Amino acid sequence: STGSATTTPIDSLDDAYITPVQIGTPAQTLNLDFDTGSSDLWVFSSETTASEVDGQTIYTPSKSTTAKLLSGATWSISYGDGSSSSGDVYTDTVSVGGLTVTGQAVESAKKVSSSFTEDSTIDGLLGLAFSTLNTVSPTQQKTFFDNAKASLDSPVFTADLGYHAPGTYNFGFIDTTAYTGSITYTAVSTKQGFWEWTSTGYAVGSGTFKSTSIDGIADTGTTLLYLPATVVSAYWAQVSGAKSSSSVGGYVFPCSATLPSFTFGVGSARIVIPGDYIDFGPISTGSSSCFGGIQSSAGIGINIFGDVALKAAFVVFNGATTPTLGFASK
Repeated sequence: STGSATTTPIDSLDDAYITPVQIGTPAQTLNLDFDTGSSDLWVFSSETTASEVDGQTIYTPSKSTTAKLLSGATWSISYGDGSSSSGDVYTDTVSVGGLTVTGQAVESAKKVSSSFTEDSTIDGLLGLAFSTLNTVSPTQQKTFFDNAKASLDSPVFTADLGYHAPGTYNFGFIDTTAYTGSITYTAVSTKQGFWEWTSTGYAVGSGTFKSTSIDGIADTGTTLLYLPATVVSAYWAQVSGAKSSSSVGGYVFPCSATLPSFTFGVGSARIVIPGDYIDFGPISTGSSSCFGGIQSSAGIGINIFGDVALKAAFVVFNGATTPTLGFASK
């Protein structure tokens, strides 16, 4: 089997992407944030504290003939940005782009943090990291991909995120029309539960390539590119007037600037992030100070190849017995 679904930016900055997901019988379609950095499929629901729901579409398990309470199971998650959610668990039928999993754990939120409430466009998350990170207790549950894997034509999914435009998540096949040149594959460590890999270096603009190992995670659920302070300083030093602002929470730059590109290495191959991808716009409405899309990972504890990086590539998440990651230009 295969599936193919379009993923759409939630706003003009590509702060996140939403993908429609069918849950239950009859189908209830919710727009979920596909997140290769976590492993829970959780939704706003009829159980979510009313004051914490503000415009989201909810899953109502009592209206699904295939929903079953997973008795005794609870979940609770906290994300790198400080947001969180928790609740109980149902199993139900879940379909993405024509690919159907029966008995998928659907984690129903009883509580969500303010960041989730305030984002009307995201109805929940669909985790695509390794199932070892799933938070359900006392019986850990599998991700949608892990459940689908054995049925797929090939045990893979791909992320093809757009810049200020829709893109695609495919399951079970590689669309050879969706990228240019060849796909370069690179080793993955699953030791921390992430799609963790080592980039071979970077360049800033038309500058020379610096060969250096950068361990990090491919994370569709993180907006920005978070790299070591040395790398980030080298990038922003090429932008007149750019500075790290403790008050704002990262590097800012004059909105009048033209940003250089940023290149990262995948083995001997190179992925080029155009400068415009690194512009996240005014820090506040009407400001001439703009927020940068490349930020320091210092104090995160891990480097994160988030959407800024991934949307410059066609990315293969290869879930074979020994997982790997593939990157192609597009």
